[PDB]
Amino acid sequence: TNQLQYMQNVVVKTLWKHQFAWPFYQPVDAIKLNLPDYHKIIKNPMDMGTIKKRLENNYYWSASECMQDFNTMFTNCYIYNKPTDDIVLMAQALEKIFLQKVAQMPQ
Amino acid sequence: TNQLQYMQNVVVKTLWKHQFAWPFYQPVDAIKLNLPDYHKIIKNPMDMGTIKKRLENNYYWSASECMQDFNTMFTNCYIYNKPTDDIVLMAQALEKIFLQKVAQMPQ
Ligand SMILES: Cc1sc2c(c1C)C(c1ccc(Cl)cc1)=N[C@@H](CC(=O)OC(C)(C)C)c1[nH]nc(C)[n+]1-2
Ligand SMILES: Cc1sc2c(c1C)C(c1ccc(Cl)cc1)=N[C@@H](CC(=O)OC(C)(C)C)c1[nH]nc(C)[n+]1-2
Repeated sequence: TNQLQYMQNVVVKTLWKHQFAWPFYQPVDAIKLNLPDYHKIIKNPMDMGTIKKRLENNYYWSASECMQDFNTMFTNCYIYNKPTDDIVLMAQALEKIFLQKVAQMPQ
Repeated sequence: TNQLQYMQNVVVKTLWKHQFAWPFYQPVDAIKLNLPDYHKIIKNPMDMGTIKKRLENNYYWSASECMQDFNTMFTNCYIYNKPTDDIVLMAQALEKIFLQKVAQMPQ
Protein backbone atom coordinates (compact mmCIF):
# COMPACT_ATOMS: atom_id res chain seq x y z
CA THR A 1 0.00 0.00 0.00
CA ASN A 2 1.13 3.65 -0.21
CA GLN A 3 0.47 3.64 3.58
CA LEU A 4 1.83 0.17 4.41
CA GLN A 5 4.90 0.71 2.16
CA TYR A 6 5.39 3.99 4.11
CA MET A 7 5.21 2.11 7.46
CA GLN A 8 8.03 -0.22 6.21
CA ASN A 9 10.13 2.39 4.34
CA VAL A 10 9.86 5.48 6.56
CA VAL A 11 8.49 4.44 10.00
CA VAL A 12 10.41 1.16 10.60
CA LYS A 13 13.56 2.46 8.80
CA THR A 14 13.68 5.73 10.82
CA LEU A 15 13.09 3.95 14.13
CA TRP A 16 15.53 1.11 13.40
CA LYS A 17 18.36 3.58 12.87
CA HIS A 18 17.68 5.38 16.21
CA GLN A 19 20.25 4.88 19.04
CA PHE A 20 17.48 3.78 21.43
CA ALA A 21 15.96 1.17 19.06
CA TRP A 22 18.21 -1.84 19.93
CA PRO A 23 16.09 -3.29 22.77
CA PHE A 24 13.12 -3.55 20.35
CA TYR A 25 14.78 -5.37 17.42
CA GLN A 26 13.74 -8.77 18.69
CA PRO A 27 11.17 -10.22 21.09
CA VAL A 28 11.75 -9.73 24.86
CA ASP A 29 13.58 -12.93 25.90
CA ALA A 30 12.12 -13.48 29.33
CA ILE A 31 14.51 -16.47 29.83
CA LYS A 32 17.77 -14.73 28.89
CA LEU A 33 16.76 -11.59 30.90
CA ASN A 34 15.39 -13.63 33.83
CA LEU A 35 11.85 -12.15 33.75
CA PRO A 36 9.51 -14.98 35.11
CA ASP A 37 6.50 -12.64 35.37
CA TYR A 38 7.01 -11.01 31.89
CA HIS A 39 4.63 -13.28 29.99
CA LYS A 40 1.87 -13.13 32.64
CA ILE A 41 2.00 -9.27 32.80
CA ILE A 42 2.36 -8.77 29.04
CA LYS A 43 -0.37 -10.67 27.14
CA ASN A 44 0.59 -9.44 23.63
CA PRO A 45 4.35 -9.38 23.23
CA MET A 46 5.47 -7.24 20.28
CA ASP A 47 8.78 -6.05 18.83
CA MET A 48 10.03 -4.23 15.74
CA GLY A 49 11.64 -7.33 14.20
CA THR A 50 8.19 -8.89 14.24
CA ILE A 51 6.61 -5.78 12.75
CA LYS A 52 9.21 -5.52 10.03
CA LYS A 53 8.71 -9.25 9.11
CA ARG A 54 4.91 -8.74 9.13
CA LEU A 55 5.22 -5.79 6.74
CA GLU A 56 7.47 -7.84 4.41
CA ASN A 57 5.01 -10.78 4.46
CA ASN A 58 1.95 -8.49 3.88
CA TYR A 59 0.53 -9.61 7.23
CA TYR A 60 -1.31 -6.33 7.78
CA TRP A 61 -4.58 -5.41 6.22
CA SER A 62 -4.10 -1.68 6.95
CA ALA A 63 -1.56 0.87 8.19
CA SER A 64 -3.71 1.26 11.35
CA GLU A 65 -3.19 -2.45 12.04
CA CYS A 66 0.58 -1.88 11.96
CA MET A 67 0.26 1.25 14.07
CA GLN A 68 -1.47 -0.93 16.65
CA ASP A 69 1.52 -3.26 16.89
CA PHE A 70 3.83 -0.29 17.47
CA ASN A 71 1.52 1.03 20.21
CA THR A 72 1.48 -2.43 21.82
CA MET A 73 5.27 -2.63 21.64
CA PHE A 74 5.66 0.67 23.51
CA THR A 75 2.80 0.08 25.95
CA ASN A 76 4.20 -3.31 26.95
CA CYS A 77 7.39 -1.56 28.00
CA TYR A 78 5.41 1.01 30.15
CA ILE A 79 3.33 -1.84 31.73
CA TYR A 80 6.31 -4.02 32.65
CA ASN A 81 8.79 -1.29 33.73
CA LYS A 82 8.85 1.49 36.36
CA PRO A 83 8.09 5.04 34.96
CA THR A 84 11.65 6.28 35.73
CA ASP A 85 13.44 3.25 34.11
CA ASP A 86 15.87 3.95 31.24
CA ILE A 87 13.95 1.58 28.96
CA VAL A 88 10.71 3.63 29.56
CA LEU A 89 12.41 6.93 28.67
CA MET A 90 13.86 5.22 25.56
CA ALA A 91 10.44 3.91 24.52
CA GLN A 92 8.94 7.40 25.02
CA ALA A 93 11.57 8.93 22.71
CA LEU A 94 10.89 6.26 20.07
CA GLU A 95 7.14 6.51 20.47
CA LYS A 96 7.35 10.31 19.90
CA ILE A 97 9.23 9.80 16.59
CA PHE A 98 6.68 7.08 15.61
CA LEU A 99 3.83 9.55 16.15
CA GLN A 100 5.64 12.44 14.38
CA LYS A 101 6.13 10.16 11.34
CA VAL A 102 2.61 8.74 11.49
CA ALA A 103 1.29 12.37 11.31
CA GLN A 104 3.29 12.92 8.11
CA MET A 105 1.87 9.77 6.47
CA PRO A 106 0.03 10.04 3.07
CA GLN A 107 -3.80 9.45 2.88
CA THR B 1 -4.60 23.33 11.59
CA ASN B 2 -6.12 21.03 8.93
CA GLN B 3 -4.65 18.23 11.13
CA LEU B 4 -5.45 19.69 14.57
CA GLN B 5 -8.96 20.73 13.44
CA TYR B 6 -9.36 17.09 12.26
CA MET B 7 -8.26 15.78 15.70
CA GLN B 8 -11.04 17.94 17.31
CA ASN B 9 -13.74 17.47 14.64
CA VAL B 10 -13.32 13.82 13.59
CA VAL B 11 -11.13 12.02 16.20
CA VAL B 12 -12.53 13.47 19.47
CA LYS B 13 -16.12 13.69 18.07
CA THR B 14 -16.13 10.04 16.85
CA LEU B 15 -14.66 8.73 20.10
CA TRP B 16 -16.90 10.86 22.34
CA LYS B 17 -20.01 9.39 20.75
CA HIS B 18 -18.80 5.76 21.28
CA GLN B 19 -20.64 3.67 23.96
CA PHE B 20 -17.32 2.85 25.66
CA ALA B 21 -16.10 6.48 25.86
CA TRP B 22 -17.78 7.53 29.17
CA PRO B 23 -14.96 6.52 31.55
CA PHE B 24 -12.58 8.83 29.62
CA TYR B 25 -14.63 12.05 29.56
CA GLN B 26 -13.01 13.37 32.69
CA PRO B 27 -9.85 12.75 34.72
CA VAL B 28 -9.64 9.51 36.79
CA ASP B 29 -10.87 10.59 40.24
CA ALA B 30 -8.65 8.49 42.45
CA ILE B 31 -10.56 9.79 45.55
CA LYS B 32 -14.11 9.06 44.36
CA LEU B 33 -13.01 5.62 42.99
CA ASN B 34 -10.84 4.84 46.04
CA LEU B 35 -7.57 4.31 44.10
CA PRO B 36 -4.71 5.33 46.57
CA ASP B 37 -1.97 3.94 44.31
CA TYR B 38 -3.38 5.48 41.04
CA HIS B 39 -1.26 8.63 41.09
CA LYS B 40 1.99 6.80 42.00
CA ILE B 41 1.50 4.18 39.20
CA ILE B 42 0.28 6.68 36.59
CA LYS B 43 2.72 9.62 36.27
CA ASN B 44 0.90 11.40 33.40
CA PRO B 45 -2.84 11.28 33.91
CA MET B 46 -4.79 12.03 30.72
CA ASP B 47 -8.44 12.03 29.65
CA MET B 48 -10.50 13.07 26.64
CA GLY B 49 -12.08 16.07 28.40
CA THR B 50 -8.56 17.40 28.86
CA ILE B 51 -7.67 16.69 25.24
CA LYS B 52 -10.81 18.33 23.93
CA LYS B 53 -10.15 21.48 26.10
CA ARG B 54 -6.50 21.52 24.89
CA LEU B 55 -7.62 21.41 21.26
CA GLU B 56 -10.10 24.26 21.87
CA ASN B 57 -7.40 26.36 23.61
CA ASN B 58 -4.79 25.65 20.85
CA TYR B 59 -2.57 23.97 23.44
CA TYR B 60 -1.01 21.62 20.89
CA TRP B 61 1.74 22.55 18.53
CA SER B 62 1.06 19.55 16.25
CA ALA B 63 -1.41 16.71 15.62
CA SER B 64 1.33 14.28 16.80
CA GLU B 65 1.35 16.09 20.15
CA CYS B 66 -2.38 15.40 20.49
CA MET B 67 -1.94 11.81 19.34
CA GLN B 68 0.53 11.43 22.20
CA ASP B 69 -2.10 12.44 24.76
CA PHE B 70 -4.51 9.86 23.37
CA ASN B 71 -1.81 7.17 23.54
CA THR B 72 -1.07 8.17 27.15
CA MET B 73 -4.76 8.06 28.01
CA PHE B 74 -5.08 4.47 26.74
CA THR B 75 -1.71 3.29 28.07
CA ASN B 76 -2.51 4.57 31.56
CA CYS B 77 -5.56 2.32 31.56
CA TYR B 78 -3.44 -0.76 30.50
CA ILE B 79 -0.79 0.08 33.18
CA TYR B 80 -3.25 0.48 36.05
CA ASN B 81 -5.70 -2.34 35.18
CA LYS B 82 -5.48 -6.13 34.69
CA PRO B 83 -5.41 -7.28 30.97
CA THR B 84 -8.82 -9.02 31.28
CA ASP B 85 -10.60 -6.02 32.97
CA ASP B 86 -13.65 -4.54 31.20
CA ILE B 87 -12.04 -1.09 31.19
CA VAL B 88 -8.98 -2.54 29.30
CA LEU B 89 -11.15 -4.16 26.62
CA MET B 90 -13.06 -0.84 26.31
CA ALA B 91 -9.83 1.13 25.93
CA GLN B 92 -8.62 -1.33 23.27
CA ALA B 93 -11.83 -0.83 21.26
CA LEU B 94 -11.47 2.96 21.52
CA GLU B 95 -7.77 2.88 20.76
CA LYS B 96 -8.49 0.85 17.57
CA ILE B 97 -10.97 3.49 16.34
CA PHE B 98 -8.43 6.24 17.24
CA LEU B 99 -5.80 4.54 15.09
CA GLN B 100 -8.23 3.84 12.20
CA LYS B 101 -9.13 7.56 12.17
CA VAL B 102 -5.54 8.72 12.58
CA ALA B 103 -4.67 6.66 9.42
CA GLN B 104 -7.36 8.53 7.47
CA MET B 105 -6.01 11.95 8.55
CA PRO B 106 -4.99 14.54 5.87
CA GLN B 107 -1.25 15.46 5.37
C1 LIG C 1 17.25 -6.65 24.85
C2 LIG C 1 16.26 -6.03 25.83
S1 LIG C 1 14.56 -6.02 25.68
C3 LIG C 1 14.26 -5.12 27.10
C4 LIG C 1 15.51 -4.80 27.71
C5 LIG C 1 16.63 -5.32 26.99
C6 LIG C 1 18.12 -5.18 27.34
C7 LIG C 1 15.62 -4.04 28.91
C8 LIG C 1 16.45 -2.89 28.96
C9 LIG C 1 16.91 -2.34 27.76
C10 LIG C 1 17.70 -1.18 27.72
C11 LIG C 1 18.05 -0.57 28.92
CL1 LIG C 1 19.01 0.88 28.84
C12 LIG C 1 17.58 -1.10 30.14
C13 LIG C 1 16.79 -2.24 30.16
N1 LIG C 1 14.75 -4.20 29.90
C14 LIG C 1 13.67 -5.27 29.89
C15 LIG C 1 13.00 -5.38 31.23
C16 LIG C 1 14.16 -5.68 32.22
O1 LIG C 1 14.00 -5.52 33.41
O2 LIG C 1 15.35 -6.15 31.77
C17 LIG C 1 16.50 -6.23 32.69
C18 LIG C 1 16.31 -7.30 33.76
C19 LIG C 1 16.78 -4.90 33.41
C20 LIG C 1 17.60 -6.65 31.70
C21 LIG C 1 12.67 -4.85 28.80
N2 LIG C 1 11.38 -4.47 28.93
N3 LIG C 1 10.98 -4.19 27.78
C22 LIG C 1 11.96 -4.38 26.88
C23 LIG C 1 11.86 -4.15 25.35
N4 LIG C 1 13.04 -4.79 27.54
C1 LIG D 1 -15.30 6.99 35.63
C2 LIG D 1 -14.18 5.94 35.55
S1 LIG D 1 -12.57 6.22 35.08
C3 LIG D 1 -12.07 4.59 35.20
C4 LIG D 1 -13.18 3.80 35.60
C5 LIG D 1 -14.36 4.57 35.80
C6 LIG D 1 -15.75 4.06 36.24
C7 LIG D 1 -13.11 2.39 35.78
C8 LIG D 1 -14.02 1.53 35.12
C9 LIG D 1 -14.78 2.03 34.07
C10 LIG D 1 -15.67 1.24 33.33
C11 LIG D 1 -15.81 -0.10 33.68
CL1 LIG D 1 -16.91 -1.07 32.74
C12 LIG D 1 -15.04 -0.63 34.73
C13 LIG D 1 -14.15 0.16 35.44
N1 LIG D 1 -12.03 1.83 36.32
C14 LIG D 1 -10.87 2.63 36.89
C15 LIG D 1 -9.92 1.75 37.66
C16 LIG D 1 -10.80 1.07 38.75
O1 LIG D 1 -10.40 0.08 39.32
O2 LIG D 1 -12.00 1.59 39.08
C17 LIG D 1 -12.92 0.84 39.96
C18 LIG D 1 -12.39 0.74 41.39
C19 LIG D 1 -13.16 -0.59 39.46
C20 LIG D 1 -14.15 1.74 39.91
C21 LIG D 1 -10.18 3.29 35.70
N2 LIG D 1 -8.94 3.08 35.21
N3 LIG D 1 -8.82 3.81 34.20
C22 LIG D 1 -9.95 4.52 34.00
C23 LIG D 1 -10.21 5.54 32.87
N4 LIG D 1 -10.81 4.17 34.96
